[PDB]
Amino acid sequence: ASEKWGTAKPEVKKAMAPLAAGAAWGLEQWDEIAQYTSVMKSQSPDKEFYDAILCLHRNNFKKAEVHIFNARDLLVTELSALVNESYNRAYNVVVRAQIIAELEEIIKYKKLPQNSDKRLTMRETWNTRLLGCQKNIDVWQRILRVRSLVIKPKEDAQVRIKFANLCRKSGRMALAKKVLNTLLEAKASPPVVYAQLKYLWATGLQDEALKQLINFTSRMAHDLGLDVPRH
Repeated sequence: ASEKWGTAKPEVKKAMAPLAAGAAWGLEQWDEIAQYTSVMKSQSPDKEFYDAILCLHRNNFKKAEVHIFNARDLLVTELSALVNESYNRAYNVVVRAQIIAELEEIIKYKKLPQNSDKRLTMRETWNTRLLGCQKNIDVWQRILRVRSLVIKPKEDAQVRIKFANLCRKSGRMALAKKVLNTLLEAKASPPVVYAQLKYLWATGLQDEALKQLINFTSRMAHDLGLDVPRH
């Protein structure tokens, strides 16, 4: 996408804008997202979603609420239209409503005073909601990226491996690499190490895994003892 502006007439520009904005968010630089949202169309729920994303990144707490309320105003007509059919048809509406009401309490999480007391009863809400939602790779990675936009994956690594393992059971490669490289990025985090202990055999590199797993078991045994409580 770094090579379409010369013949990019304005309607094709507006066509390509949301995909390029999503690509820019995925590659995790935000300055160009301003330009792609500037060339983005006047009224589109993808634009309100991405605008809420950039507003969260630049952590305003004044007009992000106004924009997200405008999105609340736009959604209601299609909610009314898409309620009389089956729940299997309405599940897309359900999940987009879930994520868009998830990011408002994401915004609420940015409170000032101490940020060190509500961890006991509020971090696990997303975990329970995620486990309640059925296993789809696409929506799982989408809301995982949304969560990681505000929370540190290294300290959030208690569910990243639970993403990676079922990604492998689904049987896709690119997302598996894109998860395991970030999970790895020394000589710690034994579950994080065990992730690619599983994934190298999942690829089929077994002969090199032969001595590796034996050595790994050897120095876990040496760490624990040759022959805090929960930890």
